[PDB]
Amino acid sequence: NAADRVMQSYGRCCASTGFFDDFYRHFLASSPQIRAKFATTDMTAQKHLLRAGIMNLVMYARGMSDSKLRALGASHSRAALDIRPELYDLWLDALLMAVAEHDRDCDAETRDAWRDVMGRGIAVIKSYYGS
Ligand code: HEM
Repeated sequence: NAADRVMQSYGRCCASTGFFDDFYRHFLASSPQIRAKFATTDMTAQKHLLRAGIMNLVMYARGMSDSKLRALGASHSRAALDIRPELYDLWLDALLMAVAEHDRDCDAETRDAWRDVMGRGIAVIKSYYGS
């Protein structure tokens, strides 16, 4: 199951120091738009939020209610944080790089499972941007 593959990988990632540090380093480096959005964010706190957020995307992919993803859609929409849909591709690229760096068993199957599993929830979030 793709969600199972992602859960196994994410366990190894969270067990590896520097995973979330590296994610944000890659994500911030990817565009000045990302740096501008996070310029007055407590990045230590944000890493905890992201850890839980990725868990929410996995729970959705395992069959939980779209309620939490709808809420993320609202919070990241144009009317709130205002996160343009194009920025999620940069988020996913940064995640995949961090996974490759921190999951010792990462292979093509792992990477495709991450893209598939995260992509489902990302689609929901993006769909609310202009709502
Ligand atoms: C699927 C991908 C994403 C997940 C799982 C995620 C998760 C979260 C969570 C849980 C929060 C805190 C609660 C909330 O507002 O919902 C948050 C806040 C925030 N997110 Fe995201 N997010 C994602 C994508 C993005 C992207 C692509 C950006 C682009 C820059 C972004 C920018 C922000 C900003 C600027 C905040 C507020 C930071 C602050 O000022 O303290 N997020 N995100």
